[PDB]
Amino acid sequence: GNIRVYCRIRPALKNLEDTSLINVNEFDDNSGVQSMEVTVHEFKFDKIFDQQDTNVDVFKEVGQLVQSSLDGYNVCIFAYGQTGSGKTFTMLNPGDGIIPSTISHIFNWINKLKTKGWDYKVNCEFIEIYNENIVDLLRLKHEIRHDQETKTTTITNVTSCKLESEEMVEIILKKANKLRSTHSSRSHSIFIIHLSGSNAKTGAHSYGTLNLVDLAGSARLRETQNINKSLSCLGDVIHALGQPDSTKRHIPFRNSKLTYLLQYSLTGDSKTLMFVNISPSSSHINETLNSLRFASKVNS
Amino acid sequence: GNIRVYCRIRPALKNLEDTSLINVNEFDDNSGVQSMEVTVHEFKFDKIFDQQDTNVDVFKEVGQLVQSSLDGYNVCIFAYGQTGSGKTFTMLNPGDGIIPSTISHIFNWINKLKTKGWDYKVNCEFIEIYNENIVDLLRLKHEIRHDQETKTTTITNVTSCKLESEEMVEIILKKANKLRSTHSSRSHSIFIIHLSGSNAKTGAHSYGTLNLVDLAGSARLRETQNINKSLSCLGDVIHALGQPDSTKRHIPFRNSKLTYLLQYSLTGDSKTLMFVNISPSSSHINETLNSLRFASKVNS
Ligand SMILES: Nc1ncnc2c1ncn2[C@@H]1O[C@H](COP(=O)(O)OP(=O)(O)O)[C@@H](O)[C@H]1O
Ligand SMILES: Nc1ncnc2c1ncn2[C@@H]1O[C@H](COP(=O)(O)OP(=O)(O)O)[C@@H](O)[C@H]1O
Ligand SMILES: [Mg+2]
Ligand SMILES: [Mg+2]
Repeated sequence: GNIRVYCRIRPALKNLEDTSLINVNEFDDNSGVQSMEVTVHEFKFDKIFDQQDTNVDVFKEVGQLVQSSLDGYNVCIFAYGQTGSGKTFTMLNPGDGIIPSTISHIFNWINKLKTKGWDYKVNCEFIEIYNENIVDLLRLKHEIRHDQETKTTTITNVTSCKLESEEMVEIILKKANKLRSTHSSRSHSIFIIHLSGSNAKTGAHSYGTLNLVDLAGSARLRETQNINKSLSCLGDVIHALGQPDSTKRHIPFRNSKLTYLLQYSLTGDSKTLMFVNISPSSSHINETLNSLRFASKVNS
Repeated sequence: GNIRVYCRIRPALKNLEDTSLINVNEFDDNSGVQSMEVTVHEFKFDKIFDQQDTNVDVFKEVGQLVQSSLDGYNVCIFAYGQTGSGKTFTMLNPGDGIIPSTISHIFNWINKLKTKGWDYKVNCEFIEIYNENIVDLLRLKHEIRHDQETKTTTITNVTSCKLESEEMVEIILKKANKLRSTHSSRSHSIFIIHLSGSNAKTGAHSYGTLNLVDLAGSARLRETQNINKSLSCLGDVIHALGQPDSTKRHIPFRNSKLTYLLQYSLTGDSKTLMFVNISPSSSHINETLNSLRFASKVNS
């Protein structure tokens, strides 16, 4: 049930961006942290990624927990931060992004698990939380329907694609990126993978979920009060969960369609990862401090 | 593993159609049959339906076996016969058709089963076999993939919709009819319902399938040699199955993408129903004799 938070700077661009006050301190693998100072403000996520680090680098860290799902664990990955800061890239960049890398890492792990009596079934769903209203990105009423027993969570009338072939993954993925690149800015996209694997050998029925979330523009209709509502809620929910006496603390899971949606892949034995995508361009140090300040506090 | 065949006349129309040589003999519930003579040729399905009988009438007979799926049984329903003879009506006529009536009858049976500790899960798929090439009517590679163990049968990359709400059934159904009414003539549409219901009480895991098939125009590209290929194959497969020493007889299930597709919901403990939709218009007595002759022989 561990929470981790990583910062993630990206390289400047040609539209805007200059210099850099974003001093990324060297990763201190003793305290296990990794500070960084903006100008001077201090922050220290669970590992920082400067523009130099690539998706592969980023996923090599993550890959670790994401394979837990195959262990029936649940996982949440969040790409938070002002718009244009990279959230969709980190998540869906073709071949590279966390989602593409997850379906792969997971895929490979299974092929190699089959050989161990095991065997897995995989289906997923892609939806989006725009204005607290779930939309089915893979295709009405879509209400989060929980199962207090299995601790599962469905969503009514939501397309759930069987990730059977890589051709599918290809389509879905392709489609997912055409969708979140350049709306996608003012919403929360969510890729959900359901690892359901039996195993004749030990009959160890195993189920687990991964929720790869691309939060909406934390940047500074009235979906605006909304985005700040969800994002802030998530903040409070993560925080509250990453709190010592929290098992006994009252978390407002239902105070937002998102958190409520992933409340099960957010509790008990769950894995949550917050990615604070920030830009190095001094022309965003204002909205950047905010992002680093979101995580910094949320991670306690 | 019983096979039944019903004829099904429909009322004439304004485009064509006159009189009637289609003498429908009275249902003889002793021999259990029901002859009928065309002019004089004799035929005797498992019950005939003249234009007077409605979808409700037709389904009240069928409804019987279709509830078997809830008993883990598998079912196949075929609407065969020259084009314009009613196949799509019998199957998808709004609210009335066999498919709409099945999702209902099944739906009601479950609500009433839940109350008996039971509980069911339902998903379906709608695809079409046009030119031996499976198309996903609910949305690449679609290969029939069998499971010699569970006796199940998937179809790669094929959309499988969770029949969760009646809103969905509504959409799917609506969409299904826009699709097969006035192409749909030169193909085989197939609605597949998967009744998967556990039950905490007796933990009796139960799975069953229903395949509601709208065969292509048996009427008299080169999809033509194809349609005659599939239809004829199905003929031979039904026949061969409805044969005494058939358990020991070699059935060419794979000699057609359709039969091969439903080979499991066609054998062992399966329920197959053939519907020979014919017109009363003397202006089709030629292509009609053929239909009645298809069933007549196939049913032995
Ligand atoms: N890690 C990265 N490496 C290279 N370019 C990046 C990276 N992250 C973001 N970008 C670029 O920044 C721009 C913003 O894209 P996007 O990921 O959608 O940002 P955001 O999701 O924050 O709005 C894109 O042109 C993208 O290619
Ligand atoms: N049982 C029936 N009652 C009333 N009309 C029918 C019936 N069966 C078919 N029809 C009519 O016949 C026409 C042919 O429709 P369709 O069912 O698609 O036939 P087919 O599937 O054989 O091509 C339609 O206009 C339909 O409404
Ligand atoms: Mg974006
Ligand atoms: Mg038709």
